[PDB]
Amino acid sequence: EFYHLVDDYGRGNGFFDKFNFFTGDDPTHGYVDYVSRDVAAGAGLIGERDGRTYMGVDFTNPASGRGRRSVRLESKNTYEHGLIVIDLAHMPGSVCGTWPAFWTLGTGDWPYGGAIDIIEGVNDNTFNHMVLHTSDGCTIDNDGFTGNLKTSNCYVYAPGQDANAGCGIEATDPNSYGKGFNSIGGGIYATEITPNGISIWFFPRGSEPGDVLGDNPNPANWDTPAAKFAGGGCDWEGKFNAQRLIFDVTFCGDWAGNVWGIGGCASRAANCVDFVRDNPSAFAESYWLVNSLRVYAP
Repeated sequence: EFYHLVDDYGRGNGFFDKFNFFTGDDPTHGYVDYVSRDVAAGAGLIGERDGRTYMGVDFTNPASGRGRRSVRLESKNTYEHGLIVIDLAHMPGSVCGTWPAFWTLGTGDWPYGGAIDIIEGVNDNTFNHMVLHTSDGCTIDNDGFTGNLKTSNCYVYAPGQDANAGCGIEATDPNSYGKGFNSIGGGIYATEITPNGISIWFFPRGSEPGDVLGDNPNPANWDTPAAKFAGGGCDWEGKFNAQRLIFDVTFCGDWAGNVWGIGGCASRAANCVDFVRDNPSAFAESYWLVNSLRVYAP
């Protein structure tokens, strides 16, 4: 009557089979070494934990080569419109030097297909950042959400663009990300993509609507979203094409590495790379633990 399931991603190997593992150099120039599925499994970076799907980074070995070992999974299936609901028992922590992201990326050359960052942050961030990335000609309005809008222009390369490289809204619940989020047993992030805009809701563990995990979720009746990206300043239908789901954790790089020295992690090491290379144990909390990932369509 409102939305129907188009994909339940399951768990474990069945879940992994639905993604391609990216092993190229990090597009955001981080100190990371994205490894293949076989290598990741051999290093304990992916697996199943009591029925939940685990995706993490190397928190054992001093790093070498391209950087600290991690994985970047990109879905084989793509969606032009729909509702993506992820129930997470855990997400990468608020760890200095890290830059985790659960997001979507359109087809074609970046940023022409658009991109939607659902869960994202850097270093010791407390609040989740929800950010879109588009080509020029896409700005957002100020209403319909509970978060704090930080940037209004989604064009990645706009004139005085923020380090978030897009139009971002910051959550106001400190349990929306990292440490706080893990401390409460996680929660659910629901993202709706329509021809008129994108909305993202965050439900801390136990507060989610009774229909968000079922077979007919209906966002029209949910409380105000944490972020809403809409308005006449953007062609929402044309700026985003078929999106693939992505899980990753990179380190340092364009955002985390560039703001390292001016933030709360500055005293940990002269620069981000030194820290990530020499302190493997610092990254134990940098993992995703999925209860369920389901995509729906109207």
